[PDB]
Amino acid sequence: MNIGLLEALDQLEEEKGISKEEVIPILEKALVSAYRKNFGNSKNVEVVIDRNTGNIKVYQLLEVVEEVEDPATQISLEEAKKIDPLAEVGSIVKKELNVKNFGRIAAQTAKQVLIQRIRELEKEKQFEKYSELKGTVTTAEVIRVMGEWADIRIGKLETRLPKKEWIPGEEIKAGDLVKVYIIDVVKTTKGPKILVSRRVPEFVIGLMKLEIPEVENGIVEIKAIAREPGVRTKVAVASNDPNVDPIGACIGEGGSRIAAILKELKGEKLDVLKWSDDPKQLIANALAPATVIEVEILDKENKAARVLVPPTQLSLAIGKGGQNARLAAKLTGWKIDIKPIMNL
Repeated sequence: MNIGLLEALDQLEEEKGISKEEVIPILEKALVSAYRKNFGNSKNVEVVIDRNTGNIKVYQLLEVVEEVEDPATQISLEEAKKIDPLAEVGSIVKKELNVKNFGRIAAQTAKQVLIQRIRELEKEKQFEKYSELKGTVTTAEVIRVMGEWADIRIGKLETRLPKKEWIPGEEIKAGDLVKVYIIDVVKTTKGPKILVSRRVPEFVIGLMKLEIPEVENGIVEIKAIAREPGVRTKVAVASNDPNVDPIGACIGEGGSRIAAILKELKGEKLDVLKWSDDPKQLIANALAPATVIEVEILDKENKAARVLVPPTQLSLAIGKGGQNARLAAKLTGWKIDIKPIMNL
């Protein structure tokens, strides 16, 4: 490809919106560089791309002085006045330098520049797309794992998934494909950077949207959630469609859906329960497998209640380290106290 510089420039400013006035200058300076690292490094040269033809012009600069110390950089006022405009000591004087064999080189450095300009446009294009992924869950590939973070890959982009943000207790190794939640996408003065987490509660929601269509749809709504990453998540759902059972849509065909969810959560426990406008029933739904007999709303004001359960389900209702009641408490917003019936 000969010069053909104007060629691409016009095609680019129309194919990718990149202004040629932003490129010519960057290119002109790179050409001086190319001419130097290619031809001699003796002459102080300047390069100008003709805006009507794109033909590259190359001028040798010279200081018009009163001496002859360095012919290569200086010129008397008689050698100057002549060949060039009406100079004066301490002025500009550009001798054009007809010189072939540069056409080749110039083309290459032009290619480079155009590509670097494109990569920049592309970078601004990454931020556009990937911001649309904000608030969703997407699979990512773990490139490497270092102490406090793992470098993961999402599409053409790459970010860190800090260890502080992954499931407390989990292991992640290079080559792994882990799902992450996009908190936000930010424009960093070094490419767009996607903020991700597998610990945040929206992660569980994100997973549900994937494995469960009606949740992506809206046919099954997630009314409430409470998550203690690594240990347990309780999530309350409802169907905006009385034809679909919220729970059934979540458990899935032979339980393949919570199965996929649970696996992704490693050891984390997940409780899927029906939401209810009736606090007493909500609470009862939140105490998971324990069977509640009655909820005693001893404060319809400060949202506090007493729950009575069968003796043999007292510790089950409460849970290891009391995680069941605590999580049901966070999910409902009510303070709950569990008690065995008939026996103090």
